[PDB]
This record gives sequence, structure tokens and C-alpha cells, in this order.
Amino acid sequence: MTIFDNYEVWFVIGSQHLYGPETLRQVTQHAEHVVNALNTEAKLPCKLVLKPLGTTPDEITAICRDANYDDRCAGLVVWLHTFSPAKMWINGLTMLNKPLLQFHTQFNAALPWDSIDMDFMNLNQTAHGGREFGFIGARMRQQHAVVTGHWQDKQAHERIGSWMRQAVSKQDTRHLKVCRFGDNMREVAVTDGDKVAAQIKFGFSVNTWAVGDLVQVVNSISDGDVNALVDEYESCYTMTPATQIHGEKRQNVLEAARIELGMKRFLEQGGFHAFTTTFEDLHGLKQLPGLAVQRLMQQGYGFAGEGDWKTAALLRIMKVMSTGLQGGTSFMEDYTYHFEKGNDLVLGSHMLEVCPSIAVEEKPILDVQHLGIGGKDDPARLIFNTQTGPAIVASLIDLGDRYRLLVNCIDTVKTPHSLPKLPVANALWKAQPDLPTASEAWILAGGAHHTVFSHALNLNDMRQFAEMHDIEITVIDNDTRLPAFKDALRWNEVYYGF
Amino acid sequence: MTIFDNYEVWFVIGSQHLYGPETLRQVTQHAEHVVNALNTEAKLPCKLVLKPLGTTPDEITAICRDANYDDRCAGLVVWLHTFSPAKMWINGLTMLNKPLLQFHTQFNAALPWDSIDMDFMNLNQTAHGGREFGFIGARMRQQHAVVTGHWQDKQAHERIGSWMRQAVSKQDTRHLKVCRFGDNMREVAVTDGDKVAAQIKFGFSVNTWAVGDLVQVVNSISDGDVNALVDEYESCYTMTPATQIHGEKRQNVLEAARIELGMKRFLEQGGFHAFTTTFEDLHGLKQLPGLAVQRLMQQGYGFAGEGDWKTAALLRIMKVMSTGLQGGTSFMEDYTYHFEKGNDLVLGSHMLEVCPSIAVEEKPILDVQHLGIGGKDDPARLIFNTQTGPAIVASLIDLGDRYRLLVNCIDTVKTPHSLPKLPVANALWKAQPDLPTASEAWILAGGAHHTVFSHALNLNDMRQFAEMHDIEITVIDNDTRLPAFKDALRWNEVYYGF
Amino acid sequence: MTIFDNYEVWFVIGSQHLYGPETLRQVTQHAEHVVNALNTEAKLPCKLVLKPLGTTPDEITAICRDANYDDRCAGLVVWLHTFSPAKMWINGLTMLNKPLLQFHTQFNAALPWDSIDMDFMNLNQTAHGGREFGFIGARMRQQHAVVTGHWQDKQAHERIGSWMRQAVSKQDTRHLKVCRFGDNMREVAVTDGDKVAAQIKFGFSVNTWAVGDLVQVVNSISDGDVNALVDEYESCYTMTPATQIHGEKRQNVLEAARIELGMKRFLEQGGFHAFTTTFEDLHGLKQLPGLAVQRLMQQGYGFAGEGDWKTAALLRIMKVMSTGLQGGTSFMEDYTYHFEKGNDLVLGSHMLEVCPSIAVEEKPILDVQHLGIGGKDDPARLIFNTQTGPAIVASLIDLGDRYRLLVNCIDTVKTPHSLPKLPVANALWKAQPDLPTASEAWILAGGAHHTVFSHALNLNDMRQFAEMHDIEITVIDNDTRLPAFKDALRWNEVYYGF
Ligand SMILES: OC[C@@H](O)[C@@H](O)[C@@H](O)CO
Ligand SMILES: OC[C@@H](O)[C@@H](O)[C@@H](O)CO
Ligand SMILES: OC[C@@H](O)[C@@H](O)[C@@H](O)CO
Ligand SMILES: OC[C@@H](O)[C@@H](O)[C@@H](O)CO
Ligand SMILES: [Mn+2]
Ligand SMILES: [Mn+2]
Ligand SMILES: [Mn+2]
Repeated sequence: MTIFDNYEVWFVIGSQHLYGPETLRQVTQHAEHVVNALNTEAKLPCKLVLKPLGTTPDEITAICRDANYDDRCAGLVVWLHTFSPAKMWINGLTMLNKPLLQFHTQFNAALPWDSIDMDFMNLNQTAHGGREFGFIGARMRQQHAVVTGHWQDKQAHERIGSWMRQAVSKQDTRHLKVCRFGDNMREVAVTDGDKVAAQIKFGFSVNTWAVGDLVQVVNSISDGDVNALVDEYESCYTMTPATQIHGEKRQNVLEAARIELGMKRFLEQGGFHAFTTTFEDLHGLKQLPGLAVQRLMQQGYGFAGEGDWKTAALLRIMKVMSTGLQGGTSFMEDYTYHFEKGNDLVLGSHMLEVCPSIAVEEKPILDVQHLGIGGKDDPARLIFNTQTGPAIVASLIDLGDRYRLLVNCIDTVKTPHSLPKLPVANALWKAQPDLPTASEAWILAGGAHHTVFSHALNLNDMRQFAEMHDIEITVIDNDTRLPAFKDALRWNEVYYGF
Repeated sequence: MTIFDNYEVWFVIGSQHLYGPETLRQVTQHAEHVVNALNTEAKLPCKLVLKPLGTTPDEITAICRDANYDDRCAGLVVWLHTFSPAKMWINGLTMLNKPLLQFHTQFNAALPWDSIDMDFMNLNQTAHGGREFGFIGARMRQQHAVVTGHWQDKQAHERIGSWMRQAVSKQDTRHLKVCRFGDNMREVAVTDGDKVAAQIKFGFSVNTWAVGDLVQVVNSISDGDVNALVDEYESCYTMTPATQIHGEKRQNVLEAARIELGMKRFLEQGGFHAFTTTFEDLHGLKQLPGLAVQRLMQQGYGFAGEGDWKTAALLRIMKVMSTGLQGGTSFMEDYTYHFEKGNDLVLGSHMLEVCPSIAVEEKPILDVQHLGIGGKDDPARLIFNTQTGPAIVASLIDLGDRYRLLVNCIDTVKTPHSLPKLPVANALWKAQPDLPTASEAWILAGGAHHTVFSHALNLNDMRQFAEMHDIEITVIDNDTRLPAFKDALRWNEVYYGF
Repeated sequence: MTIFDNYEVWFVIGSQHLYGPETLRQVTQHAEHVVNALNTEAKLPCKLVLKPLGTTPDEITAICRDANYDDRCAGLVVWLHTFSPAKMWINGLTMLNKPLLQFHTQFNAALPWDSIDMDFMNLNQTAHGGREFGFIGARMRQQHAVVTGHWQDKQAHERIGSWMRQAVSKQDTRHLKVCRFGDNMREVAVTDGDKVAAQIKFGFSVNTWAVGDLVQVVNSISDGDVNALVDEYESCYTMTPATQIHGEKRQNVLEAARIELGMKRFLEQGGFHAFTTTFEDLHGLKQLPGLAVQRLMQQGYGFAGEGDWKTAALLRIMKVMSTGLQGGTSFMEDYTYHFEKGNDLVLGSHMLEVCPSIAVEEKPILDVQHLGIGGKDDPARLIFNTQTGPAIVASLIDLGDRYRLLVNCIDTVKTPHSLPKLPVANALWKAQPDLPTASEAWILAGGAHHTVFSHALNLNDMRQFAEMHDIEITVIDNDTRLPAFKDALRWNEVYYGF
């Protein structure tokens, strides 16, 4: 059971009652056959539910009405099997608050040249029926996705499935709750913003609980539960000598477990899906949460450092978005560079909190070392290298009047040498198209230092994400050239500045 | 003594070389005479400094250059004694970061009918010289204030002085720092916003320090200093029996003094000018700051409850703005109503924090009692009635893309019966034009529940404030009618929403 | 020697206090090392001055305050060595009137894989520090240039230096003064415009002096000075028989020298940097200034014919811009075409005034002949061919509501046959991508017939010029295709037409 089992997409057939109380039977039989075949074979993210034929205005209005009400309904995929006059859809589409995709398909794939007749033409007419429907969407300026192809086409399945994924993500995000432990790092701009605007736009909520509230729960955790979690550490991780029994930093490990159990309890009891910390407010805590945050991230929680709620929310969103796909997704920060002709690399990390979902090593190292920042005890953390392959780094920024999604396509590479003195985990990558252009484009477009790294999700996923939420996507990849990149920033500014 | 002594306004004379240098000698003489007479007699908020004549482009550019550099320079008041071709001012006005007012005046009041000749016409030509200058301001869309009248006109003095007041306020606000003790009350919208946008727009800064940081300073205060402050309470205030030496709530008074001294020390050492608290985060504190906050407000600090930084900043701004005026400016909240035909009243207060600067009684009551909200010890507070007369309540709200200043003209009235069971101070007023229309207009325009109350400042002061900062002012007063009020909201929306 | 020695660029280091003051000691050491190495080796247009570290809000505000005041300060190049919270920069950046470039660099080139630790990570973090700064620029919509690369990278030096060039040009242009001798040619549109708008936008001034004023100065010049200048003509130029001592046009040469000396004196005494003439107003002059204008242009003065102040100003700007580059920038006009398959050429000239800075021959011809236009004596001029190689032609036009910079990349070629009957100098070129498309794109975009020709400057220089001044650049080159060219015109129209 995943989150995707809590949702469904409605397969709605468009037609007319003009028509034949057979002829509609025939269309219904096609729809049932198609929907069943897709549910069984297509391997889509969630289940398609065939609804009664939309043949009259009140029927179509009813379906849209029901669609809005049903919390499991993540969207509609519409097949206009016959001509289905678009005025019939207006009242329904006007009220519809769930996303919609037209599957511009057909029954048959080969054209029956020798048998095709008016009867066939009067029943199988998606060719024009789908265009009349396309008009009303474009006329109303509604965000209607469209996928053309035969219903057995596996390329079409992929694209439909990809859209269904975004549909689910949009619903989930409307219930996403962020818990902040303290405010933003002082004097920082990018991590700030308008929480009210975010909730209006995306539907996720951001509210702060005092660090003291958390401390109370952490201090209530039993010694038995703390010891039990430490046993799970030793089975999961490669424990350094200082971390072992009789180690000089053994107590720092127990306390790390205490913080993890307290945070987890607090999060679960509050029904939270993501959270933030701030090293400038850790009163009552023995150490900056490190290990705790990493395992919580791995368990699916969203997170970002120094009160960065936008990225924390984004992490959760993308983690949920990537369900059932191969690869990890993590909080990330651009730490330092390697300048070398033809091999410019970016080293990515954070103070402590890097998610092991992107780790290569079956067993990360668990270590305790000094962290000056925050002025607390030596915190426990997981140290590891990042897996190799294509990835993206994404940043959602608040431009004051609107949001911008920056997405840089990257390629993670293996470290050319060990990092024996680096007490934190690392990601290492080549930024497309190259480091100077990638960094400059990002800086020109105002992208944050905090990002969401992912192997699981790609540029196409984020394009659809940005469309779904009607925000600017700023793309930085192999095709990026600065002059054209700047033109687009300007032309988008006047478009989205409406 | 005051902050106004830390600023000056530059009196700049506009002219040219067409008829000089004995004509220019005459202009300089007029300027010195005028400026001296104004500084001595006019009673303006701060000092006027006469600068060298602006007669060439490089001279005028130099003056503007110097004006930007001098931190004491709050603005320019320009007298165009002769014709002063406006292109000479362009390069200077383009770089100028300080506000500007044209004093459209004349040396002589009466026109010398029997002696007037070309020499006089060449020397005293503000009539047209001031209009050529007006064009360049309007052409560049710069916010140029203008006041017309003879330089000895006391009505003109008032208006010039009123502008100088706003000039000073604008500079001061650029160094205004807000210290938040904890975040916003959870789930609240109007008190939230974009701190980055605020600092870009107004120049004031808002950053959060952990309640724990404050607690450390409060816990460090000497017992001797605590006792000394309690002695000043007894001399200043009417102490209730429970508050006296052998009182059952005597210890709650000492702790209130402890919190005040700790907050004051923290504020002073950080160079802060305003602050906020939140009852949802009081870990380490014995009680919600009440008495402390009230005396700090009286001493000139800005404040608002539940992390409301906009109103806290606004309070400080308006407190500083009202320097030398017959006083009384306070944090305020609309608590409850009195519905009665011909006598609809609004009772204003806050859980604890009402500023005694607006008090009528020379000696407020200093009581201690139960406050459930926050779940802390019974906090000390000052109880008092509010003075009678014309006042305003002001609210600055963040509309997401821009700011709106709401200002409701009111009239405070004496309570028709005492409030013996109300453990907090009170303000009681009639809202112009009437309660239903005043409340509705406010609600329609999204005004906060938190406001800044003032006897000292009026609608005209706030109009100039809103002009100075280029924000919408939404006026609610005796002349307010809802249809026209709504029209203005719409027409301003498209204007300020460029 | 040069104007670039009258300016400097401030190298400002961004940091904070989170880990200091030995970390800050290290940053200061890097900055001093870097700045010294750049000043000595990098060969930048002007000197870099290292300023004290920007670590607090008031420090950064102070630097920006000082930057605006210092007339030698042409701009800031900012290196965010460590994380430097962007709200600290807001108050400073809001007041800043000088251009800014982020040098997104790093002290080390190679990443020390075997030694890298938290200390190194805390000290060398431009990777993220530069992105938090990028946000605030993008958020405020300020024109912040960005260059990424290692500080010893010579490609990065070039780009930084190229930006510094534009920085200097922007300051210089704010003091640029144009002297017009008479008004525009009657009935002409493109050479007209709004001088007030130009001065507001670019800072250069345009004012008209009567031809009579000039005539008075030309008539005052000594016979001795006239003869001395004629001696320098004979040493500099190849004198045609008619131009020699007993030549029939010898007296026309003396008068040409008289006009040159008078114009030069008038220009120098007025502090002018560019000028215009009009053949429709030459009362009191013996001939249309030709030779005089050509040598004045060579000596660095801006010029354009028939009262064309925009191009005259542009010539000066680009001449100053090209200081220290392999030279040749001139006033130019498209005179006639050569239509031939695979060899379409444009012949460029003007009635008299072509700058010998672009000449190939070390000694131009100095002839005298008949010019009907203007109806004056036969004027002296320099005749020469133009050098071979890549060039640009640039035109700044006033669209009424805004400015457009047209830039056509060209390639000058050697004349395939001599021009024995052409009494003026010539430039001959191939217009990219071809003549029909180049001419059509230019005409569609409203480009003037008057242009500034340059070998010294290229498309990249002008792109940065247009960014610096926030105007549309319309590019016509090998990559130009009309459909896409038209799309860009439309999309830019709505952007720049806010
Ligand atoms: O320069 C002064 C000017 O010439 C006279 O005041 C004019 O009358 C103004 O139009
Ligand atoms: O939760 C209630 C709220 O905290 C109080 O009513 C405040 O006085 C509102 O500002
Ligand atoms: O103030 C420094 C800051 O705390 C660190 O560099 C963070 O990692 C930036 O997000
Ligand atoms: O009247 C014609 C015109 O004056 C000449 O052709 C110029 O060379 C055009 O710039
Ligand atoms: Mn971080
Ligand atoms: Mn309140
Ligand atoms: Mn011409």
C-alpha cells in the first residue's frame, strides 16, 4: 500500500444522446474494454475508474460535481469517442477544480478500408470529436493536458501515467503540513517568503512550534525505546570506533536516537509531513538534529535547514511524486566547486542533513564529530557517497508576486579520491551544459542555495509539475544558451506578471 | 535631545546665469533672510540648512550627490527663486535618493504696483520658474511635494513642517530594527507576510531571536536592580492590595520587573527599536510580558502581539513620527462592541499590552491576575482609561503584491459606566462615519484586527506617509460612502498593481 | 593618460560572522592576494580597489553609500567568499546607483579531496553564498551581471574586463555634452527625438548654439595659427596638386583649417565631447565643415550630420568605449549598393565626414572639390579606403516611448576596383547574413540611415551596453532569420513597453 492506492483517476467518455441506445452501448463496451485493459496491463500509477457516459449537459455537470467532492478523485482523463458538443461541458468544466487530460485515442488503429461505412463513421469519430472539445478548453484558457495515440500504445501509456502522477501529487500537496521548529536564519532572504501565498497557491500549510514544545517530547522518551533504536543503528550502519560501545562518543549516539524518537513522535502525533530546524534556536536540545533528520527524510519526510519551509515542502512533494520509481530524492546544498578544464564539478552537501535514499553504499558510516555551528554537542550523522547517474536539482523561489521553479539537469559522478577528513555525506556532479553557464543562469534567475536533488524524477516530470500549478519553469540544461535564456526570463516576466 | 536633532532639511535655491551676478547676489540675500527667519520663528520639526545656489548642472548634481551621502540630510526643500531650466536638474534628480518638496514661494507678499519693472520681473519669477521645475518632476514621475504660499505664511509653515516630519520618519525607518521573540501565532494570516518585501520597500528589518536567548538575559538580572525598579513602580502607579509588600501577588510583580529589565537590556544591547512576543512560545519565562511591554512602549519602543511585526514596526514609526506633538500612540485591538441606536461604541484593548501614553489618569493601576491564554503565571499589568478626543486607528497590511494602509478616523469617548471586572486597560470610541459602515469598509479592505491607535497623529499625516512610501491609503471617515469606497478600491488596484 | 585612469572598480568581499574572526582573517588574505594578482597580471581596463569586508548590514550600506559618492567609482564587483545573508545587502542595494557584477569565483581551483574538512567548507562556500546573493538581485529585479570561473582563469578575466569597460562607459556618458550647431534637417524623422528623455535615460545632454556663435570664434582665429595647422596637414596627408601652395584650391584649404581651429576652440572652451552640424544652416561660414570634422572625430570627438545628436552621442560613447582596443570607430551612412550574385556589397560614406581612424592608408588624400548640398565654397576633405575585417554598424533610435539599439554584424572588404571619381572616403562591406535579409531586418526594425561603424567593438560589447542601460538590442547577423526576428520584435515590444 502506497499513497497512490488512496487515489483514482476517472475515465470519462464523451458522446451525445442523439445517437442510439444501442450506438452508446457500443461506445460503453469499448470504454469498459479499454479501461479494463489499461488497469490490468498499462501499469499506471493508480487505478482508472470508468464513469457513466457523458451524453447530456446535466450528466456531465453531475460527473464534474461528483469529481470535486470525491477526495480520492485526483483527476479526469476524457475520451471523446463520438462528437460531444462542447457547450454540454461548459457548466461542468466551469466548476471543475480537478485536473483534466484528453486522451485523444481511437478504437481500432488500422483503418478498415474495405468495410468502413457511415455506421462506423457515426460511432468512431474521436478525430473531430476531440478537436471540438480542445476548443472549449483553449477558449476557457483551462490547463487541459492532451495525449494522442492508440490506446494500446505503450508510449502513450507512459505519458498518461506521467500525468496521473502529477494529478496525485497536486491532491496530496493540498493536505501537506509543514512543522517549523523555530524561525528562519537571521538576515537570510531566499528562505523567507509569504506562507499565506504558498497555501493559497499550492495548498500546503506552514506553522511554527516552539523548540521547547519539541524538547518536552524528546525528554519524555523512554530509555528502553532509545536503546532499541540504537540496536537498529548498529544493524543498519557501519559504526566507527568512537560510536561503538565503550566509544568516547557513545553517549552522543544515544542522545541522537533520543532526538530522533522525540521528533518522530511529535511529527506523527501532529500529522506532519515535513519539517524544518534552525541552528540559531536549539535551546533544550543536546545537539543539532542530524542523524534523526536523515532517517526521517529516508522514511519519506520533507526537510530543509535553517527554517527553509519552501524546500522542505518541495522535498516532501517530490519524494511523494517519486513513489514506485527507481532512485533517491534529498535535501541538498551547493557546498564547493572543483575547477578543471573539461571536468568542472560541484560538491553538494549540508552541515549534517543529507538523505541516505541517494546513497550508493549499502551501509553508510555513522559518526560523531565536532560541529561549531549552533554551539552544541558533537552530533551524530550518516556519512556516505551519492549514486551515479542522471539527476535534477530543483529550487522553488518566491519572487514576491509569483513563484519560479528552477530546474538544472545534472549528472552525478564518482568521487575520484576518498574524502577521509570530510565528516559529512557528499553528492558530486557535472552541471549541464557546463559549470559557468549553469551557475550563471541559476544566479541570473535567482535560484536558492537550497535545492531538492533527485535521481528518481526528471525534467519532464517538473515541466508537468510547473504546468499543473501554473508557475514559470526555468530550465537549465545541455540546450541552454544565455542570450535565449535571458530573453525567456523577460518574456515570461510579462506573461506571468498578470 | 530628540531624534529630530539628528537630522536636517536642505534649503536649496534654484536659479540660472541669464541676468547675474548681482541678481544672484540679491537671490542669495533673500534666501539667507528667509532661511534664518524660518529657523528662528517658524518652529519646524528640524533645522533648515541653506546650501549654495543651484545655477549650473554640475552644481545641482553636486548638491544631490552630497544630499545622498549625508546621513543627517532628510530631504530637500527647493525654492525656484528665478527661472532655473529643468534639464540642469535631471542628472541630479535621477540620482537623488532623498525626498523633495517645492516651496512655491515669493520674497515679497504684495506686488509693488507703482515700482514693478523688468529688473524686479527678472529677479522674482517663481511664478514660472516653479512650473518649469514642476514639469520635470511630473515628467520623471517623481514624488515631488509642493506647497504654495508666502514664506511668512504660518499656514504654509505648518504644511512645510508637516512634510519635514515625514522626511525625518522615512530616514529613521531605514534604520528601524524589529526583534521577534518567537514566530507568528499559528494559523493566523494578517500578521504574516514577506519580511524581505518590507525591508526592500520601507527599509526596516525583521529577524527572530529564540525566546531562550531572552530568558538567559532575564535570568542574569541582579536582585538589586529588580528591587530598584519595583520602587519606581510604587512611586509611579496606584498599587492594588494584592500587589503591595505582603500581597499574595507581590512575587508576580518582582518577576514582571525582572522580565522588563531583561527585555530592556536585550533590546538596548541589540540596538532594537521594536519587538514582538508570542503567547504560544514562552518557554523559560514565568509569565507573558505585560507590564514590561507597556512601559517599554511608553519609553518609545514599537510592539505588537503574537509576532505581528508589521504593526510593531508601524507603532515605532508613528511614535517617532509624533515627536513633539501632544501625545498618545499605542498598540490596539478591537475587543468588543456596544450596539445602541445613536451610540454605537467600540471597546479597544489587548490581553495585556496597552500603552499608558494614551492614559488619562496620571496614575494607572498596577494589578496582577489570571491569564489563561499562554498558560503561565498571573502577569502584572497597568489598568487605565483612555483620553478623550479625535484619534486615528491605522493598519498596514500586506496584499501579497503590495502594501495597503488603512486609516479610520475615530473619536474616543468617556466610558458611561465603570468596568470593575475588566483586568485590562481600555479605549472606547465612536468609529466614523458610523459603526456598521466603518467596520464594513474596514473588513472589505482587509484591515487587520491589530492597529496603531493615536491621538497625536491625524489623517493628513498618514496621507503624506502613504505618498512618501508610494502605497495605497484607504480612508474611512465621515465622508465615506460604500459605493464610492468600493470604486476607489478597484481603481487603485489596477494603478498600484502596475 | 586615458579616461580609464580617472575611474576604478571596487572589489567588495561578501561574508558574515558565523565562524570568524580567523576565518575572516583568511578571507581577507585571499581577497588581497586575488585583487593584487588581478591588478598586476589580468590587464583589466582600470584598477580594482579592494574594500573592507562586508559582514554586517551597516558595513554593506556604508560601502554602497561611499560607492555612490565617489565619482571615480564606476561599479562594484562582488565576491561572496562565504555565505553572506542577502537581507544585509538590501538597504545598500536599494540606494546603490552604480552597476554591480558578481564574480562567482573560488580561491582554490582544484578541490583538495584528501584534506577537505568542515573548516574548508565553512571558509570556501561561494558555491551557495553566491546563490543567496543572486536571489536578492533577481528578487529586486536589479541588473546584476554574473561571471563564473576561477580567479586565475584568463577567459573569466576577459569577461570581467569587458564588463568593467561598460561600467566606465556608463559613468562617462553621464557627463557627455553634445553641442548642436543648428537644428535637424527639415522634414527628417529618425534624427529627431526627445532630448529630455535621452538625458533622463543616458545622462548625456544636448543643447543648441547658434551657427553665429561659432562663426564669431572661427573669425577670431589668428593667421599664424591657421598657417601652423596647414603645415601639419602637409606633413600628415598626401596633398593633391589643387591643394598645394600655388594650387587653385589652396585658399579653400586655409579656410578649412580656420574652421577646424574655431570649432576646436569652441568645443574645448565649452567642455563639449560631441557635436553636430546642419548644411541647411551655414550662415557666416565659408564652407560645410569637412576636413575639420574628420580630424576632430579622429581626436575622439563624437559627430553626426544634419543635427543628428543621437548618433553623435553614440559615436563618442563607442569611441570612449573602445579605448585601448585595436581601433577604428566612425560616423557612417549607407550610400549605395552593389548587387551581384554571391557578392552583394554595401558602399558606406558621407557627403564629407568620415573618420580616418578606420583608414588603411597611412596617408589619406586631402582634396578639395565641389559640393552642391549647402550651397557653399568647395570644402576640403580627407579621401581614403577603409581597413579590412569584422566590424559592426550600430544605430540608436527613439521609438517615442523607448530606445532601440540596432546592431548589424558586417565584414569590410577591399574594393575590387578603384573609385577615381568619388571625392569622398569609402567603406565597403558584406552585411551578415546577406544583403537582402540584413537590409530588410534593419528596415523592419526602423534603424536609421546614420550609424556608428566600428572595427574595435563587437556584438558582445553592444549586448552588454544594452543590458547596462536596460534597452532592447536588435541583433542582425549570420544567425538571423526573419520569422524568428519578427517574433522577438513583438515579444520585446510588450516587455519593454511595460
Ligand atoms: O532664462 C529666463 C527665461 O528666458 C525667462 O524667464 C523666460 O520668460 C521664461 O520663459
Ligand atoms: O487565539 C485568540 C487570539 O490569540 C486572541 O483573541 C488575540 O487577542 C487576537 O489578537
Ligand atoms: O551562515 C552560514 C550558513 O548557516 C551555512 O553556510 C548554511 O549551510 C547555508 O545554508
Ligand atoms: O537631402 C538629402 C540628405 O541631406 C543627404 O542624402 C544626407 O546624406 C542623408 O543623411
Ligand atoms: Mn543550508
Ligand atoms: Mn492580539
Ligand atoms: Mn547624413
